[PDB]
Amino acid sequence: ERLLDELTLEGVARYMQSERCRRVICLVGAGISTSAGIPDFRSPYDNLEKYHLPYPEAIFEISYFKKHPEPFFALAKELYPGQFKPTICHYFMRLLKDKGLLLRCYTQNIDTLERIAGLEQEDLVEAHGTFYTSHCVSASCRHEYPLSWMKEKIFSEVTPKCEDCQSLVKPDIVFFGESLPARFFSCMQSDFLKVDLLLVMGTSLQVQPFASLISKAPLSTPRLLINKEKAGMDFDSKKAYRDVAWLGECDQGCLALAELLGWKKELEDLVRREHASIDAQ
Ligand SMILES: *C(=S)NCCCCCCCCCCCC
Ligand SMILES: [Zn+2]
Repeated sequence: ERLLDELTLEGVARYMQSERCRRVICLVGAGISTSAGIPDFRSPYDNLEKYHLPYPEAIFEISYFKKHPEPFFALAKELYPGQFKPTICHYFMRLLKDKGLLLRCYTQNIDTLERIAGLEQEDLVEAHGTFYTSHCVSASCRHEYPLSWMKEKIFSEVTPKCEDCQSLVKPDIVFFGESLPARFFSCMQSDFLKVDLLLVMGTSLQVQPFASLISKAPLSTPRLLINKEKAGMDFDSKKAYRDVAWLGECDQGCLALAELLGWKKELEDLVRREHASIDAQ
């Protein structure tokens, strides 16, 4: 069926305000973190030269990292953010949580900003893993290390290693060439059964199998894309009925949606308070 009265941000807002919109899933990527100063890599190269990679993308590939971990950790030093302050978009997802609307946030990002914004483990599928924890790569071992320990090793420019077994310690991130975490598949099996809206923000759905999540929702479930560009989705055909694309920066789009929902002040207050706290730390 068609649930939206209009294929626009305004039509989505009216639907969200209605009794029909009970469960929302967010699918998010690099675009929700760019205003937090988190690097994108969707469409950047000169910095990489000094490492002498076989090809730029090799720095995010598991095979190469295994053979030569030095480039990755040096790039992590050089691009490491000075602060970890979640964006308006993160805080909008916090509002969905607080208002009992957020069923789950599936994230491609590894920056921990969802957690910092106050989404709990239960609310999150960290599809591409996280920096929040790191593990020794040896199966018979798997010593866990926190971020505090991890960055100290990144800054000192010495490869992080397990003392116990001598082997490498890897941030719990999913490199290209690595299979995704179990939680991604277990959650995806049931989260999409009764979902009322997908909010797809800051991703062009370029990376598989994350991109396949959009097709798991019922045919009637509206899907809103907030992104720099259009990215399964039918926004523009004569058969379009449920997909809406709002093109721009994620913070601008979330501000616009919050304004339509009457949440603008609540959102602005939350961001202000939370940023002030982080600044004080
Ligand atoms: C897949 S889309 N995401 C996970 C890729 C893992 C590689 C991340 C590169 C991080 C290097 C920059 C570090 C900044 C702290
Ligand atoms: Zn170990």
